[PDB]
Amino acid sequence: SQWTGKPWLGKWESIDGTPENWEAFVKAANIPPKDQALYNGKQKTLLKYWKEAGEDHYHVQTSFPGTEHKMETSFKMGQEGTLSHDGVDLKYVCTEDGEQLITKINIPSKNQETIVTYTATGDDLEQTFTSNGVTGKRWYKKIHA
Ligand SMILES: [Zn+2]
Ligand SMILES: [Zn+2]
Repeated sequence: SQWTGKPWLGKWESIDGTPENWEAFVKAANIPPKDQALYNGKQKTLLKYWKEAGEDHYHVQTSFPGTEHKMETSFKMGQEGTLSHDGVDLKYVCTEDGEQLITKINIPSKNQETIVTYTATGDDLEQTFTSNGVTGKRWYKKIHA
């Protein structure tokens, strides 16, 4: 059978600065100032994806060290999940295209969809996100912890 790589598995730290095309994305995707703040300034994002051997699901954890905006959940490929933040529901489905993780997101209350892709090779991860026709790109470095 096929050898498979999932290079997005691991822990990741956002590189210094704002995502590529951030200004345009903020405007088009109508990112509120409260959400903007988490990606502006010295604030880091930590992202962790993992799979334990004997389970049929993946785990994800995001944290913004210094703040209380954390997320921790599990998902199965192709199966819908729902998350909520400050009373706003987000529906998502994760899939794979070869080595790339794809997350399709819908926010019904805003009539807004986002697609996020995670493309990694070795110590580097590119997170591409598109919403309302505008694409931003954020880079992360692999970290041990
Ligand atoms: Zn588990
Ligand atoms: Zn929050």
